[PDB]
Amino acid sequence: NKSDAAAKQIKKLEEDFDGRIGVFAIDTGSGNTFGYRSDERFPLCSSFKGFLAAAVLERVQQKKLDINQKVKYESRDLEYHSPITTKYKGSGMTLGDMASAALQYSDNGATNIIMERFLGGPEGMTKFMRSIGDNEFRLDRWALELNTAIPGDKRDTSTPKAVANSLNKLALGNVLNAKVKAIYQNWLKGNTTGDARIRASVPADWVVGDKTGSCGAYGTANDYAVIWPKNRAPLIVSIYTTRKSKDDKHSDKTIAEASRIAIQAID
Ligand SMILES: *C(=O)[C@@H]([C@@H]1N=C(C(=O)O)[C@@H](S[C@@H]2CN[C@H](C(=O)Nc3cccc(C(=O)O)c3)C2)[C@@H]1C)[C@@H](C)O
Repeated sequence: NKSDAAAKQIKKLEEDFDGRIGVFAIDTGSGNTFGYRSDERFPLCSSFKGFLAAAVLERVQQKKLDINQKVKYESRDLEYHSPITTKYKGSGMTLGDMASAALQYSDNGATNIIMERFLGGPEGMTKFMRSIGDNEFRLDRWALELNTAIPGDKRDTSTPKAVANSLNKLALGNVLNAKVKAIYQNWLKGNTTGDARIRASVPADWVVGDKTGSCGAYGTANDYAVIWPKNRAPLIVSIYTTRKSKDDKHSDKTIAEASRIAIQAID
């Protein structure tokens, strides 16, 4: 009945802002889960940057890449919303810095560069997700072109469930060895675009790592988080939403509220 009451509350929340909410949440302490629309498809927007960063660290682990190698891009015309890469245009960035910047500031320039030189583009990102047993994730287009969030379009979609499972394998599981996993968590923990989402839903002495996404279209926005509650097993929370009309803006408070709902469902 915990589950059944959670679902009523998500459902009321989606009708209220005239839109569509997708939730999956995991207490690793118990295996307890809660999903609502947890197998429907939802645009990734920038949220794949979170996986992007994990792919880089996987390649560093494998020694196909060096975390401190210099990534020069001085001639590039940087994509809109590259606020870290603009500042190092002239001098370059270590790979590690570039990849965390993609993660923690949603730096599109960092993203496309990484996906063009190191990752095999959208298909290689999809390949990485497959390699950890994610059959839902698909990235189709490059950083700026994948936020059309057309209802019914499968390009650049995953499912809340897929997203959470994957976050679990990557953040908490055994995809990354100990040293590398630690860095991945630190990167998540320092994300700077997520204050009004899953972060706003948890006691202020919980530690959170997250990656957001904001399509700017169809009011589409998402967050997913690893949460370390005070003296208990980590939780995973995955929240995706969209809305009925192209012109609708996203809702931080809906994401925040749905997170609170999801966390009580599994608590
Ligand atoms: C991908 O979805 C997308 C990026 N990534 C974002 C994200 O992770 O949320 C979004 S929006 C996010 C909210 N603040 C930051 C920021 O750095 N700049 C900014 C720009 C306009 C308004 C505000 C504000 O009022 O705080 C903040 C961005 C972002 C659009 C794109 C690049 O595909």
